[PDB]
Amino acid sequence: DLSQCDREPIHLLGGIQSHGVLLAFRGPDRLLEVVSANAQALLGRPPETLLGQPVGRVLPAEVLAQWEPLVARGSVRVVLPAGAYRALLHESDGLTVLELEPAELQPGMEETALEVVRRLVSPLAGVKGTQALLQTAADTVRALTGFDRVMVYRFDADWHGEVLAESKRGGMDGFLGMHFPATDIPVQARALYTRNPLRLIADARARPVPLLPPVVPALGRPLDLSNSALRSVSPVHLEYLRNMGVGASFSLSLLKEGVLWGLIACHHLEPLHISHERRRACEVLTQLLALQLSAEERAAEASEDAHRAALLGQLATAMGEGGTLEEVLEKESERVLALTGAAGVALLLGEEPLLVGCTPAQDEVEALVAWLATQPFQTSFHTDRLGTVYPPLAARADVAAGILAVRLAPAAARFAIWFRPEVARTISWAGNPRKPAEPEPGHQRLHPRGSFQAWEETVRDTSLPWKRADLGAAEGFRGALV
Amino acid sequence: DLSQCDREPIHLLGGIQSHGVLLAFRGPDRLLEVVSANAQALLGRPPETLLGQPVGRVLPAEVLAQWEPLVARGSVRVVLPAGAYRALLHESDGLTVLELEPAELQPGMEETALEVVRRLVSPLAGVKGTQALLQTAADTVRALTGFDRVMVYRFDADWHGEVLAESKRGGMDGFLGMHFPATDIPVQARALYTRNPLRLIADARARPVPLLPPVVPALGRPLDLSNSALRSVSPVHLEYLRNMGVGASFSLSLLKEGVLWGLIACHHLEPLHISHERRRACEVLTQLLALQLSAEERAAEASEDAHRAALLGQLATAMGEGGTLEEVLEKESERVLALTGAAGVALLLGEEPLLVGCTPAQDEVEALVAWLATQPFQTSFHTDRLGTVYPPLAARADVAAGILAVRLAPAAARFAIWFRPEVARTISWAGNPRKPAEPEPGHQRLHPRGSFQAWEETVRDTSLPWKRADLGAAEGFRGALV
Ligand SMILES: */C=C/C1=C(C)C(=O)N/C1=C\C1=NC(=C\c2[nH]c(/C=C3\NC(=O)C(C=C)=C3C)c(C)c2CCC(=O)O)/C(CCC(=O)O)=C1C
Ligand SMILES: */C=C\C1=C(C)C(=O)N/C1=C\C1=NC(=C\c2[nH]c(/C=C3/NC(=O)C(C=C)=C3C)c(C)c2CCC(=O)O)/C(CCC(=O)O)=C1C
Repeated sequence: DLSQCDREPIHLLGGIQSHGVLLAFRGPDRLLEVVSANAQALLGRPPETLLGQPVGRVLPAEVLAQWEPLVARGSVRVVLPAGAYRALLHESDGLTVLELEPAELQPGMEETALEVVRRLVSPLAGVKGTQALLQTAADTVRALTGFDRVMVYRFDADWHGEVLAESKRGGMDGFLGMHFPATDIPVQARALYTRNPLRLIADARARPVPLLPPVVPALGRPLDLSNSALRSVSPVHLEYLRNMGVGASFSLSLLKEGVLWGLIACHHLEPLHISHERRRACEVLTQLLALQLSAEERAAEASEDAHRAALLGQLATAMGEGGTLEEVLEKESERVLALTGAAGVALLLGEEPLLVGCTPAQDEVEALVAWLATQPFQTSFHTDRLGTVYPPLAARADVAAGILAVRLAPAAARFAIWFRPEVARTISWAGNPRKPAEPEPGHQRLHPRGSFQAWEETVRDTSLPWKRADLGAAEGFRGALV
Repeated sequence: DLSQCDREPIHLLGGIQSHGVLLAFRGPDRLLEVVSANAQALLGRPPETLLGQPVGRVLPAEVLAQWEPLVARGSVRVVLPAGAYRALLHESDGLTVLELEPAELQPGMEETALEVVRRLVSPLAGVKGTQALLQTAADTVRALTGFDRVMVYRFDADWHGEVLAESKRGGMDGFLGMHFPATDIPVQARALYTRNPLRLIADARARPVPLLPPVVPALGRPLDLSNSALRSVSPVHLEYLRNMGVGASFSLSLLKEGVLWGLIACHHLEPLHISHERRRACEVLTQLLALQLSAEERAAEASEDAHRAALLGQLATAMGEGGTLEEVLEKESERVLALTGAAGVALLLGEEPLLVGCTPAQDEVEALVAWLATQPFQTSFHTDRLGTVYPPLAARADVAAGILAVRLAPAAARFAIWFRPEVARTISWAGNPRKPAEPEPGHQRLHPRGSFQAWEETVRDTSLPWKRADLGAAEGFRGALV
């Protein structure tokens, strides 16, 4: 995309993380085709000497007696003299990958997850607010991971992050409310975090351990590690954590009706290894919250719309009552402007501008129309920064930063227009928004930014966002007048 | 009415189930005030030799040592000789209530409950419909308890009950789709379960265990067992049970937005007990269900209404493009019919009615038109049973079985009437509904009924009920008039 950022395929780096071991088999005699460089830490034999040998003459017997449970369910606890190891099974690039990983050792771990579901799942939950919602998910994952600091990290329509809630050990500082550049996580990450919702960086200060061969022969590329648990993340992002003063990361994607609604982030000053099962315990915690977020959002809009229908029905009974239309409007203005939460309205229903409330001048709205009487909007047209779509009213951010316009007739210049003032807004970016990184001599080898302090940009000349419940309300106002 | 199957003080029976012991101390020395009569089993002394004694002597070290956690978290496991029992501590009638009942003895239950959570959360459950969702639940809450049958049991607007999802053994006489009269779960019990969300009947044939003394000295009534888990239930439900040939039942209240939506049943034919832990595990299962529902419910009504105002505005572009109305309403005749999912629409805007579609004749709409304006409604108005209230039409259930009118102004008698024909429905109850219970001669005893075979009734004259979109489509269609 924009950079080489959005180019570096992160799943094809040929590097596992030093806390596990990777074995890759193929065919119907399950010969060994790729193996991680630290095999002998668990095996007792040089990796180089086991390539091209059957499963049965490589995997230790301890693992072999579990081979049937393994191929069945994908995951089984097996004991080697090394302790207890969670072995994972999954398919990749024409092979049956096996990854070995230190098992979980807290027995009542899973009971513990039952309780933090309970806090997160309850009814009368959020009665304090859909932010406590995010506050509790934050605390809950913390109480289950034992991490220093857990944040809930959402994407805006620019794909730029902000931390909506935080939960954090003392001595840890705070990035709550701070915003985060779009390229802090490029696209190839964003879509890979769309299928794979789990990810552990167990030691940002350790050395990614390579496979051997570094390439699948028939493929002349490394094995695809898109499904790997032991995948070593991108070195810049390792260099990024290191800037952050952090030595381990874990995050969980918040899928909500699909799109990444954001993440659940986890930082720990030292390294920490989190079992596969706790890792899964934590997944359901996200899934739940996304489900919690989903039921309250719908609810929130529901009431909003009803509260709007309150007005159209009283506006309506106001009408039909008596007088012409220039009559009820006079008395009705204090709901006419409420239908969309607006500050003034224009009305070109026939006679000269009937201007109500706080509004641009007659000639200015007699101009604004002519131009709006040329653009391709069908029934409704809303925009929250009019100054860049029509600079005639650029300077008038006082009353006409945001406009919402409805077409009260076919090819007719007859409309209504709701104006809305700007609302100043302070975004607290985490590092300089101008430079997300620092590009070396030769635009060649980027390097993440190591200053993560607050910046202070003031948003101006932009109204409040025209909500879902506004568009409905004005469309409703459309079918209401002559 | 208020049958004696409403008055039965269920929380005042005075006894417990045999699988557990109840102790109730009081004051600052916690002297034994009330104690179950099977207390020797777990103590070493006659129940009636322990009344009047401080808590320390009677209760054996095992549970004393763990007093502070039991108090704080409400319960604790406690390995006695008798067995791993799980003590439970609440307050009632001014007395601390200690309940012992035997505790879960299978290691990995919690892991197991976790995995079944991941069966109801899902990337998206109900993808096959709100049906899958329900069944899936009944599947889950059976795969974890082990009961021979589980059913989901929703209460209708009159607190009658119908079964809508059911998991059961092979060769198992199931009750899906069937309806159950509302006295099968009297009022008082629903208040209580509205308080107490879970309950066990481990042995339906077994017989309650006396409490000692019978009435709490200072009350002259027996201890309030409303927050009891060993609470024996009314004997008339136990008969009911054995009538159904069942041996152990278990039920979990389905609370959502504060309206007892229904109950997940459970029924084993040999007597079986589930531990509090395991039961608790099913509380999340029932808690998560309602959450998954509420979100689907809001969703669908959102999908719906948007469609409704889609045509409403399609009904408004109709407006400005034709100086016609009595024609416009006939060119797009059914767009108005299908705001309300209707058959035919009646308008008396002024002169002669504008009957359009399937609808009675002018000479009859006029009849329910005038008497109508003599009603106590104010904007919308509607029934599915036009007869019951308007007998001049109780025979035209073919075109006007339910109506939904809407005033078009304050005074003056102009409205729109949307009509629906009847739809016939054949629901099978479980046994006769006319004789839900059976009394001895003298009318102060009432057993349950002799059988629950499919007694089938066929509903005529009633249409489908007008839903939210219906009344909200119709309300916004009024507005677009005046
Ligand atoms: C009017 C009298 C009653 C009739 C008739 C009747 O059927 N019940 C009447 C009174 C009470 N019912 C109480 C509870 C209750 N009843 C049922 C129904 C069933 N249990 C089953 O096992 C089946 C089998 C398919 C059915 C239909 C239930 C589930 C309950 C709830 C109790 C539980 O969890 O088992 C009741 C109070 C009992 C209490 O004290 O909780 C009364 C007084
Ligand atoms: C073009 C290169 C990049 C620049 C410049 C940059 O700033 N980031 C770049 C690339 C990637 N980021 C990736 C993943 C990723 N980023 C974040 C964002 C964070 N913001 C913060 O404040 C912190 C705090 C320490 C972080 C971590 C996050 C959360 C992730 C996901 C990883 C995780 O485990 O949380 C990636 C993808 C790497 C991969 O191999 O998957 C790239 C390339």
